[PDB]
Amino acid sequence: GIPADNLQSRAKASFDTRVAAAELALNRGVVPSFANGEELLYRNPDPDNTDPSFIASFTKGLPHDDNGAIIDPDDFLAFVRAINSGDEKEIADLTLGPARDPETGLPIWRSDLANSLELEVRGWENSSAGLTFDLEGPDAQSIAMPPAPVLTSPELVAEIAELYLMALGREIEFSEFDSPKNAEYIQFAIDQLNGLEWFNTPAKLGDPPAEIRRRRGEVTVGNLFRGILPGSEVGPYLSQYIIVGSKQIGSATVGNKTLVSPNAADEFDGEIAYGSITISQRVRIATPGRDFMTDLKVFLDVQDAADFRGFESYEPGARLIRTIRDLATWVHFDALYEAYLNACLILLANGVPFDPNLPFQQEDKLDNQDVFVNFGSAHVLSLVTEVATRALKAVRYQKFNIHRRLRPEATGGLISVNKIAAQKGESIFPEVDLAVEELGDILEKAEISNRKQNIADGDPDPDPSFLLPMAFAEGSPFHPSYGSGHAVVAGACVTILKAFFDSGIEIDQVFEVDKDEDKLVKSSFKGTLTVAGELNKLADNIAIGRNMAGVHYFSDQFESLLLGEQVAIGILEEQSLTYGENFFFNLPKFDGTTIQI
Amino acid sequence: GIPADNLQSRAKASFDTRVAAAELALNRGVVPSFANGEELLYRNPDPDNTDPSFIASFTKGLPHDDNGAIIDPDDFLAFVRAINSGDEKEIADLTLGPARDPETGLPIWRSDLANSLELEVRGWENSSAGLTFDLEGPDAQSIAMPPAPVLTSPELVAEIAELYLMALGREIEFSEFDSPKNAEYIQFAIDQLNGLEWFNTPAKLGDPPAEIRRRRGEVTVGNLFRGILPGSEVGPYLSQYIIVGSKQIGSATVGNKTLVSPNAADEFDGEIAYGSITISQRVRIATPGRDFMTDLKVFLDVQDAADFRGFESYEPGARLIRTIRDLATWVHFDALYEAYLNACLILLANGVPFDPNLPFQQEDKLDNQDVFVNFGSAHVLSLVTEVATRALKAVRYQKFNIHRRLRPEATGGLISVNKIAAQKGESIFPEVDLAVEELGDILEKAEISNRKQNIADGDPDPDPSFLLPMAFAEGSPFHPSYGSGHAVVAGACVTILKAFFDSGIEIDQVFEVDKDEDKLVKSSFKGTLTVAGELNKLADNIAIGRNMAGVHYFSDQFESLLLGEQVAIGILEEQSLTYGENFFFNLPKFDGTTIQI
Amino acid sequence: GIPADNLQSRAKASFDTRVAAAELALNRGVVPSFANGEELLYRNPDPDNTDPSFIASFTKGLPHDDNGAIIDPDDFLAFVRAINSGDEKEIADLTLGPA
Amino acid sequence: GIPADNLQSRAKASFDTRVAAAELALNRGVVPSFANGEELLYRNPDPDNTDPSFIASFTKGLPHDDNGAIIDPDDFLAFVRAINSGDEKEIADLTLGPARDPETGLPIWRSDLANSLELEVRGWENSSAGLTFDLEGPDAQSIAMPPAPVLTSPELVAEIAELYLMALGREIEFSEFDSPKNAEYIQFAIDQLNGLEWFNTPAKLGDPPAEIRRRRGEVTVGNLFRGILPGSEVGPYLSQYIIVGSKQIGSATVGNKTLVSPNAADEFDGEIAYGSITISQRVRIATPGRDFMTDLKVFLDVQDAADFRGFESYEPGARLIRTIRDLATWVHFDALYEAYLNACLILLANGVPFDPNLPFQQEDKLDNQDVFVNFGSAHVLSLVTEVATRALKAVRYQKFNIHRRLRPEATGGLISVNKIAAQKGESIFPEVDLAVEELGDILEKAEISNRKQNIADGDPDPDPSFLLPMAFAEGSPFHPSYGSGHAVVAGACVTILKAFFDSGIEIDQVFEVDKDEDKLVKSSFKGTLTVAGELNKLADNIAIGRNMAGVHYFSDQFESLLLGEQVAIGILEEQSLTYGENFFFNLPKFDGTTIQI
Amino acid sequence: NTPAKLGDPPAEIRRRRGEVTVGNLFRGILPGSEVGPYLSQYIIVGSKQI
Ligand SMILES: [Ca+2]
Ligand SMILES: [Ca+2]
Ligand SMILES: [Ca+2]
Repeated sequence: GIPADNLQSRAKASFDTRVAAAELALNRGVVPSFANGEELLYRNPDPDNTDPSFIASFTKGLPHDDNGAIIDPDDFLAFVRAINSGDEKEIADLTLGPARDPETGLPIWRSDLANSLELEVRGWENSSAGLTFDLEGPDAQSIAMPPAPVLTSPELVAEIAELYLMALGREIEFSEFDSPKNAEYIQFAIDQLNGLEWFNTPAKLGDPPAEIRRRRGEVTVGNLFRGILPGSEVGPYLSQYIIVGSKQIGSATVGNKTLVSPNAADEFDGEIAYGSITISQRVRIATPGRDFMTDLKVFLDVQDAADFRGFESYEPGARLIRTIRDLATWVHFDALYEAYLNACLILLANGVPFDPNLPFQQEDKLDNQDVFVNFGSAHVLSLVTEVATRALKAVRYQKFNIHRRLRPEATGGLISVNKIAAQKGESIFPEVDLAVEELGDILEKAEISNRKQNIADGDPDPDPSFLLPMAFAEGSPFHPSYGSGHAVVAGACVTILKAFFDSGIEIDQVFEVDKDEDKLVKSSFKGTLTVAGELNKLADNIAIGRNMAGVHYFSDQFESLLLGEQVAIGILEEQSLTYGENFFFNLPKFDGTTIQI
Repeated sequence: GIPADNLQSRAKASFDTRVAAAELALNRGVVPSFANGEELLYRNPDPDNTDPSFIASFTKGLPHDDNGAIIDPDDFLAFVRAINSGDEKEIADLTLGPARDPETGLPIWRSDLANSLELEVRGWENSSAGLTFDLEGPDAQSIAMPPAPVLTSPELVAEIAELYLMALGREIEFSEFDSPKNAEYIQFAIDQLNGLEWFNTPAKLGDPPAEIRRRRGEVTVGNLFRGILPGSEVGPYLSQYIIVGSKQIGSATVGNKTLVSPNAADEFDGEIAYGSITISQRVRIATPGRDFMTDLKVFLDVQDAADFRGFESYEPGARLIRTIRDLATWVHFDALYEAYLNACLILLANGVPFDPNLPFQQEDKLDNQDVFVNFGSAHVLSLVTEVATRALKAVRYQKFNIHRRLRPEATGGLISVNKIAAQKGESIFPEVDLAVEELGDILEKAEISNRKQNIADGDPDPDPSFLLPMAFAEGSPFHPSYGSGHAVVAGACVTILKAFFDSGIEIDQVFEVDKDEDKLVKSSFKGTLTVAGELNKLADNIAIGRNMAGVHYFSDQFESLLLGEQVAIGILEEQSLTYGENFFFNLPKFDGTTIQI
Repeated sequence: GIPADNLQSRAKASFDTRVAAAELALNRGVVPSFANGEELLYRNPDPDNTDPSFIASFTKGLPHDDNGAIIDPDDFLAFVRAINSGDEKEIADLTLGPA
Repeated sequence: GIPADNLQSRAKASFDTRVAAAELALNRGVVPSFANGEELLYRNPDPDNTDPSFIASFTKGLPHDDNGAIIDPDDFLAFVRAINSGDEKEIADLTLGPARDPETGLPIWRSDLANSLELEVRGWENSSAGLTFDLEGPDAQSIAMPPAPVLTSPELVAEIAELYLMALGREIEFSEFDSPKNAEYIQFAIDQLNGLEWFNTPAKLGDPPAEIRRRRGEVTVGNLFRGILPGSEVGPYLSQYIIVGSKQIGSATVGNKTLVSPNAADEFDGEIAYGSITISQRVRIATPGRDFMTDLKVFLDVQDAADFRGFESYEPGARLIRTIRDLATWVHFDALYEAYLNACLILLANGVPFDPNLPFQQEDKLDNQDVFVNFGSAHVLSLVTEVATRALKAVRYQKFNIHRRLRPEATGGLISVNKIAAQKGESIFPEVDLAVEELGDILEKAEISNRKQNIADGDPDPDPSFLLPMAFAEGSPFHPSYGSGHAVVAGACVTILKAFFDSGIEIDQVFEVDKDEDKLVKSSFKGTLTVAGELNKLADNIAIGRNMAGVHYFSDQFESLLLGEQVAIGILEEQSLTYGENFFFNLPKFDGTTIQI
Repeated sequence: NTPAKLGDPPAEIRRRRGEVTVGNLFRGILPGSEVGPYLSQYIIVGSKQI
């Protein structure tokens, strides 16, 4: 007899398809995640005490002493138990914030400001989201981020140095990095970083492969404060997709006839056509020069959960992203996949072709088929948004269940406490001794900046402070530093867009923001940019934006980008079981190779 | 020994969770889909001929004769085979468009206009997406829409009468429905519809339950051109969520202190806060009074695949939705889940509470937990968008594989050809004899209106034409009438939003578009509106927008909203297997009852 | 009692040996294959054109212009589809050779 | 819903394909093999003894007495146990060869020759290879060869008669069978065989179907010493594929142009093009007239395992196969599938088309596809060689585990001992009484031939000897007679080639070896030969070659050919599960019917 | 004329060649290929005979 397949009922075929995808996901196997050893390494310095100090772990919200170390180690140990269980009552049983006033019920803060506002505590943000399963993609716990840099490492000295330089450069305009007015500060930044071992010496044979891949070399004006994804170091700083508008309704080609929209100029003035309405690319403007958490007492109340959310002030109006601070503001409130949805919308309105290895992409006289639900605009619009929560579950597992890395504000608090005490002949937080010894010039600049901030805040004669100035009043979100929610969603989302569109398409005209007015001008850049490169640049924009705000380190961002790429690849592989058609997605990965799915 | 369950590895628990959800979906069972019987009922009227005419079936793209009937029945029978097969080569072998010129290779059209433009053909949009499986939700084929109205039915005469009245009323302003200057037309519309059996007589015991559910009664100024979802018929015609902006960045409560955004007024000028940038509610303005496909030759060219997409003219600028035509323009280009994502963003910025039966919703002093990834803003933002393509797969199965119902333009074609022939004492398309007999007054107004259009278009002395005027140059999309892509996505998306938010929350101040100016005014409505009621209204606004453009009937829209609700409910049920927490979604259904999931 | 294994018929032992070897091969797992990225990197140099050139890809057999670049990108895209499908009729529908 | 298949991962599909082939092989079921009863039938003739004699079983290597019967029956019974177990130690524990000298450790032989050479013992050659499984094809034990002829049967009298006639005809030239010089011997052979019941009387109703199929009728010059596969009895004795060379490099057709190789004449001088080098068809030349094991003492040392391998002498040079002895030499050293690989190579070089029911066999302008890996030269070259070890495992099971039939040399030893003793008024080996009684004329010829051989060997006055003269010094290989390794590989290999090529192609020019020179001449044969017939002839050449050497009987060969055919058919059926293409192999079987696989 | 750099793909490091000489000109890198004569004994010698 002649060998055959057999049919079954549609219901059974749907069931078997879903089981086959689960089985594909299972057969990938799993890998363990490894932490850096700090959690139990560092100890309480008190004689007659057998406790870890937990100073290099995320403890925001747990009650801290006057130096920013936690008071009761059981408070952190209980927090870890609650993270791994997820039980609601166990979370409600934890200790949050400082001691309370018997009569009002209010938390007693250290600062005059927090007390005058009568601030309450804010809580941890999905501390057990790493336990949730999902109907599609790699399980949250099946994949890994490598060990975070340690406080004593050359890597961390370079990372925190970079963040202080960003904080002090917040009022610099992107289009003015090369201007004589900025020459003194910019060159100080470049010289300071090139003075650090991480940047001035290469990796050694036998170093961890992950460290080798993320290590950076010579700092230039062309790479200052940039990422390392391919495309990011080429051309102007900001991706086209965060400043330009799009083609508008009424511009169209109908047979041999060209129609021009009456609103065509909106394209070059920051308006994305959004169906039949618009999106404006102009960001709200945070008070220039105003930074937060530069006073130790305010800083400590924040570390004890004082809810400063919403305390910022703003100038009237809006403007295309202009300064380093404006990018921090952009990533303060963005709605999840916002940046990538907006890039997707620009790409559709401008008629950039989809990946040519999908079906039905030919002229319709040839294939008799147009695209929408599958292989078209609706398909890409669902996929770019859907991968986001899957990427987030994975990064929550790393954040809370594995690494619990302290945010940069807390590293600056150790540095400041360490430096102040050393000046009076004492040692506190010897773990950051290298940073204090090496970053002398930068910290003196921070000290001067912070004195000015504390005076404007109402303190005529402030204690010296070497704290890292924050763009936001509340500083970091209420969850650990490693990895990043913003950068994981960025990795996932741009992976989808590179794969779905013909990502090799070249950009025709390159723009940047004008030096003198709030408008777009033609860039003088002479090379060629591609859609894929500008998508990568966009991912690196949103991710470094968090760093410029003072809430992530370089390593958090890069390693999260790679994690999100893995989640998105996995979802595409599982979904491929559901189509009858003959096709694949061509994906140029962050490492410069291509996978066909 | 004491009864127990046991642990297994994380990877196996994930696999088992996915199979369990596939099993829950399989255990729902499946139901068949029944068509109305027209496809093989209507016959070619020539004697010595043995073919179905297919005149009540979607045939856009197949070659038509001078009356709008397909020339070769095998062209349709082959289209049906390719739909059920999905094979790309079988699709490319279909006949699309008219005869081509041997030397240029271009289609030869009937109209001077299509030939001067040298138009090519456009093709069917995912004619086999109904075969596609999905990793979550009900399979596309497991659910059904009921049989569509037939051409000889009171329901159909009512439906097509309404669409003409919408087309002739496209320049009527919403804020002026009840106003003296529109009294004559508005009362003509109301009297005409109340003169039809479907509206002036109730259903009879023994009629299909789906007919009883969707039949409408007495037409009034308060229900004219509205939907029937609970909430749609109270208060102003347009949902608050398609005309109002939102609270802006800088308005906040920080402890005992209230801060005010410098841009607070943007809320009442239709700017939605979109992260740190904005969306504007102002729509593009299509040239008032210009309709399309009012000439028989141009109409036939469109039925033969002539690609007129992009041919509309616009005025400068943008305005809040003012006329019926403006709603048509809104739904011509909207990106998928656009209306519902924008409502979601307004609800988030204004701080409307999440469903209180979710976890972690209490003040953090009580529960020690805030929300984002699960049960917060990122969760709802991903959920509202991801349901869209699963709903689109199900409606594609109903569109192409089951019902293949002709679009309203094609019904209009049959009415026009029948009336013109009857004046010469000839009978063509007797199937629409009843609409032709009962809609005399409406059809005389259409003929005058069509003459004025054909004169504008450059015809010095137009033949008489009773065609349904189209808001769009290309008419309907390239896929069947029943059901609707817009309405199915609306049903699914508003289902997610009502379940995730505390949808019982009452709206504070109710707005409307001003009679004199491009701005909002406070409405005189006294009564209370709820979030759930305004979300339903929003779904009805987008769905009836399609009707006002001339591209769907009433029954397409209502039956599609029911189907999209089913899809969203199923996705929520299967996903509930993925969480450790104790919680549910409370969802007020379209039928007035509540399911807890 | 003393632990033991047991005999079965020769035919079943042969069947089981073959499945066991299939299982050993399945339990090795699989790895993906990564290409160098050229195929969609290099573009047609004409302005107002939106195609990959495919110049670094094997195109022997598809029609070439006077410089050795393929004339019609759809000829290559169809070749790639037929490769992944294997269907004999799809292969016979490709364009092979000049006019 | 519409009935469907579903996809799974490539890995699972490969696994399921391999399991499905195993299941196909299992569902064939199995059959038992039946032996002829001799093993326990014949008894020791000693009074006061209850032992089988095992005289009709293979016992080569076990110590024999002066009449060639085994000394200790436990030695054979242990050998049988070792065969069915395969355990290495159990095999090492067996008794091999005669008694040994306490000082040197050397075996003490009967003959002066074996002692002067200091010969050691040789061992059994894979006595348990019938226990090994395989990843593809029918299991070794699932199939059967029927009972071997018994010593008392008319069949065996005819078989051993034939072998003595071959041995005495070793210096006859194939091209001279019909010559007056050879008339006396050739006619003696034909008359002697036609005098035997097997050949002169047909089978009877009720005889075993296997016997009916292999029974031979009237002996003629045209069928003398030939096989019975279809094609073998037509045209010259030797297959074209064992004498002709092939088309050579540089002979080619390029469009409308014919190129001629400078080496074109090599074709007709026995050179097969072997890639870019050559194979010569000229065989080494064994000393004409020199035969072995014609002295009882030498014969007995061989039966006791005396390793005479490599003792032959040769004339210098090489020549196309010329005499019956040259064919014996050919099959003394051939490398497994050698003959069939060489035929395959001739067929490829000469451009014989593949089976037209495979894919892609049309002109490339029609199918856009050439062949190599699948359905081409590489495919056939792997398949023709791969089936050989699978065929061998099956024949080892029959040889060792089932039948243990004695080789022809041992039958001649019984005949000689029987005849010598009868002349002195005694009875030994009454089992061969019929052979001795009937073969009088042939044995007297053997006696004269053997006297001459023993004189040339250095014995001036030799004892009379009626032994069967051997072509090889060692006689048979160290494994039983039924079936044959050579003939099973032949059956398997030519089955592959008939199926893979268009086996109905007719041969254009027929050649044979020249009567007077070492060269090829055109045959005067007037009919038509096909590729399939000449492939069958080749199988029968190699198989009868073993008989001409003195090491197999007719029945061994034919029944092994049928066994190999079954193994090759089974492998093709299991492999057919692995292809996506639509095709089959057309196979003309040995029985004259065709199977499509 | 230059070695691989730390961080290059491992497959590149494995296959990169160094200084070209008369002894390695046009040869492979499998162990054994770069010692003795260019052609393998097995493509030029015959064998022991019958
Ligand atoms: Ca197309
Ligand atoms: Ca809470
Ligand atoms: Ca071919």
